[PDB]
Amino acid sequence: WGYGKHNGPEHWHKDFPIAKGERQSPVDIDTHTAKYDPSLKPLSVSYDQATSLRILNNGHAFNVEFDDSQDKAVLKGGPLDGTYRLIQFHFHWGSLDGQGSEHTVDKKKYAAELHLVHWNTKYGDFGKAVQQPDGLAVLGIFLKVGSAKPGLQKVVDVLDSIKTKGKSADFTNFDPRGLLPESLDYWTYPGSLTTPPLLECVTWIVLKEPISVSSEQVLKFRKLNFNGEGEPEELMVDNWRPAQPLKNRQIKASF
Ligand SMILES: [Zn+2]
Repeated sequence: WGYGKHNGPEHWHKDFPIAKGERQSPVDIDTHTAKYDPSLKPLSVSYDQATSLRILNNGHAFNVEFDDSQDKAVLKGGPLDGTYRLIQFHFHWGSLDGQGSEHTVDKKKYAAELHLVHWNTKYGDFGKAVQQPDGLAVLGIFLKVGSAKPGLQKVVDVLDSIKTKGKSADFTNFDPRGLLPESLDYWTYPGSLTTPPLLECVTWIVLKEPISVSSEQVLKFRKLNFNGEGEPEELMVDNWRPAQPLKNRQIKASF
C-alpha cells in the first residue's frame, strides 16, 4: 500500500476491508455541528519525562520513537479513562501548502498534521492495545505555514540522515512539549488508524489551535523519499488519507 494512484487510499479496501467500516479516520470536523460537552474531564499532557530514542523513515512517513517501557510521557483526562503512554509521533503533509492534513475543519485542509500516538496501558503492550476499541489515543495537531516552530527544528535538521525508506538515526533527548500549541482546546471522536491496517482502536483528540511552522521547515519534509536507497526517487509528499464518512458518530468539543 502507499499513496500513489495505483496503491493509494482508494485501493486500500481490497487488502483492508475495514477501510469502508463504521468508524474510519480521518473526518471533516464541522465546527457548527460539533457540540460542547461539559462532561469532558480536563486534558492532561504529561511529557516532562519523555524519553525519545530514534527517528525512522518507514517509507510512508518518519516516526520519532519513545521508550514506553514505563509511564514516562502519558496522556490522560479529556474523554479518556486511564493512562495512555506516548510511543511515537509522525506527520502527514502535502506537496503544496494548501493540502497535507488528514482531518479538515469546515473542509479547510492544513499544510500538515502531527500525530502523537499513545496506547492504553491496561492492555500491557501496543500490539494488544490496537485490537481494542479504546486501545489508542492519538493527539492530532494542525500545522500552518507562517513563523518557524523552534521546537521542530531538531527534527528538520536530522531529516537529511534518514532520506530513504529503512534509514534510522539516534534521536535522544527530544522534548515533544515544543510541538504543542498554547491552548489544549480540542475536538474528540471515536475513529481508526489512518494507514493500513486501519484498525478501529483510536480515540481521536484534535487540537483546535494549529502550530505555525516555516515554509523552509515543511520544504525539508518534502525532500524525504518514499523509496529505498538505490531505487528511483519518489518524493515523500501527499502522504495523507482524505476525510472518511462520519456515519453514526458525534464530534464533541471541549470548549
Ligand atoms: Zn498519522
